[PDB]
Amino acid sequence: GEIQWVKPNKETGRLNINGPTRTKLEPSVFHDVFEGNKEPAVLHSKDPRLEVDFEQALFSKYVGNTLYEPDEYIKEAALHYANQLKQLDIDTSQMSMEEACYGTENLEAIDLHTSAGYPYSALGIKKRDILDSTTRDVSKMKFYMDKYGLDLPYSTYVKDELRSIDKIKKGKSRLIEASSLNDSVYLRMTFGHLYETFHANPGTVTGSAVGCNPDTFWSKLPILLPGSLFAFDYSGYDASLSPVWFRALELVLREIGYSEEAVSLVEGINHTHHVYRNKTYCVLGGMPSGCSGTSIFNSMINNIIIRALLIKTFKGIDLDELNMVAYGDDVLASYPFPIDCLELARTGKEYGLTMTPADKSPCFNEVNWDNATFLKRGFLPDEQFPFLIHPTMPMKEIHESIRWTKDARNTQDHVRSLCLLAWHNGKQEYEKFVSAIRSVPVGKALAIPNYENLRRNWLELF
RNA sequence: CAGGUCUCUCUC
RNA sequence: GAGAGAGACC
Ligand SMILES: [Zn+2]
Repeated sequence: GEIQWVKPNKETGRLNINGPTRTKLEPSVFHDVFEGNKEPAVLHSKDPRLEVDFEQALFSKYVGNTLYEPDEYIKEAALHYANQLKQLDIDTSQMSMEEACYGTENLEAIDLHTSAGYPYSALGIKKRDILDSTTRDVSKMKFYMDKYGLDLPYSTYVKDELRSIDKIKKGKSRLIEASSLNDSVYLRMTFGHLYETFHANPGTVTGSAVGCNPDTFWSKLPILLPGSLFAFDYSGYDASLSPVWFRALELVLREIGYSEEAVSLVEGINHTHHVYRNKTYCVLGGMPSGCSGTSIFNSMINNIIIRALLIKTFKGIDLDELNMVAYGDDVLASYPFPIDCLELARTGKEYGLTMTPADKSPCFNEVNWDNATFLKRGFLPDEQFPFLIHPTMPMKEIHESIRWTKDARNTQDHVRSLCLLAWHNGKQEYEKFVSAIRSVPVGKALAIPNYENLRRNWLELF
């Protein structure tokens, strides 16, 4: 992805868009009970903690574009995936606006505590002023659909979150590109059924993990991905996507029966306009971080990518022997013979993709179930029932989260969440965590899940 | 101060 | 089943 141009808002007649500049995050009552290296991300250009120009680092992610049109490997890759999707019988028909706004069994309603985006978030209009969960009123939506229309600018803010320190000195905070409610609604109308199917079907048919439940999904992965594992990390996946991958996506959506009107919407996320503060810019390539279908579209593109890489990198690759699961840029995959990702990464490079060894390994080693991660969690066979697989969030990550809070009113829920994550690491580790929590006054005030009960509840999920 | 998923907590 | 919160992940 590449920034094409940057004009003042005056020249473009776009409204200014300013986000918060002070972090909501404060050290929690556990900040000095647990070790951690992470601090709230740099939000503002005159942060004492900085060591580079802020805005420079912000948009460094857009590393450029290599390919703009699918070659033969990508075309063949697109087709193999779309064929695999055909057995899902995705409803290519347009979802109703009442449904697209207020949700279904398999697609959550549009979030209403959240910004309506351009231009409403500059005209003091909330989504609570356009939508009513209780009415399912869609009439006022229709109206604004027509006033402001489609293909509105995204609204660029900086993400409020913990970051490792190098990323704080080096200023590489992340960006939130807020879609307009208009585009969200229309995108949900166009692909809502696709969202539904994907959510209802995490696994190796969609090749997506969106909608999985890691407590239970983790036991199926060694069966869904038989054979030899491979894995790797991207840098700036979303931003690094060149327009070819959206061309590629278009092929898949077409092959599974989408009308050319529908397919025509992909160009609208490949080529986007963004307002950040007092300026307007253009991005060609790159997945807009906050458009409808980000996770699903990134997951599909990843499925196109992994196939293209294999058959352009190796001889006699049988794509049918490929199993993979993706959640955005995160991938786990298997093949009947080992795959050397050093070679995939070299091919990746030609495609504008920067692929590094899995989990910040210095070099591409072998990936096995004993060191694989997916969604940050490991794989750990239960000691009693070796076929039940524990997802293992690393305690290190769990301690990074507990040392901060955005509202200490909600400490209870926060610590309870972390325990649901921590117990999988085993009894010993968990009781170490709990008693560290208890080691502090409000820690003795919290209701903490019993390890035995967590386990018992887990076993009963099966 | 985006898009989502999952899980939990609270209430009718 | 519906409203209200939170947390993690992508
Ligand atoms: Zn443009």
